[PDB]
Amino acid sequence: TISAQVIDTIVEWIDDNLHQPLRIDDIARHAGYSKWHLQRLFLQYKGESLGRYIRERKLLLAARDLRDTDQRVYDICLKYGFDSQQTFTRVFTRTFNQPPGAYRKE
DNA sequence: AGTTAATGATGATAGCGGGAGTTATTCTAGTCGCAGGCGACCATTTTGTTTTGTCATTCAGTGCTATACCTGA
Repeated sequence: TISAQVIDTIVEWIDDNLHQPLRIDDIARHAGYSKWHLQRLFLQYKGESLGRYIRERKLLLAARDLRDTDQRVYDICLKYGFDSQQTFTRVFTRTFNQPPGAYRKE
């Protein structure tokens, strides 16, 4: 029990939320937690910044949609959180060091 | 001289309703030559869709100060 069961709610919010980005103001409101409700969790249970963890989660979620043989490549990053194509391209290039088409063909 | 009764013919009408099935069957008639337009195939340029590079506006975490509930003197 950390801050009255915030771990059991963060995962549910991440799984049920839409492609809306997750920031301090967005998440803290109806999350049941303060900025400090989440800082201690991100420091202890995860030990990683939010901008990197959210990007990794989006990449792991899109790894299946890229294999689902979808022709609308521009909408894949949009349906999962990336509001722009260039941001998703840079994130994928810095993470996997591979072009988007090279991983989409696989 | 010119006017009323009378003759063969084309001209033309003769029912509202629904009921069905695959589609019926050919008149006999040649070939040889040159020349223009088009169906079809493919290459190329224009435009839409995709990936990549070069400049600023912003949000995490580290750490301290501030406030409230629990255990204690």
